[PDB]
Amino acid sequence: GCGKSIDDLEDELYAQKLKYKAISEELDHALKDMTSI
Amino acid sequence: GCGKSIDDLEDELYAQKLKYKAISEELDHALKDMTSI
Repeated sequence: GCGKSIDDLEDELYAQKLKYKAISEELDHALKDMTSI
Repeated sequence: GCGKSIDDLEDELYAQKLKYKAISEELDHALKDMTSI
């Protein structure tokens, strides 16, 4: 075992990862779209 | 934190959470602050 719920951890984690990259991207792109005025 | 490499998991997790909301907001605000320049 781990301690409580590690499984759901890796799950929510991985998801948070793809969300962290999708967000980080959409973010940089969100600003890139506006270019450095 | 389990007993392998979950620690960094829970860390990156909770971080990804506060970072997810901090990014989401900082993002919207990042653009809101930018506005159609």
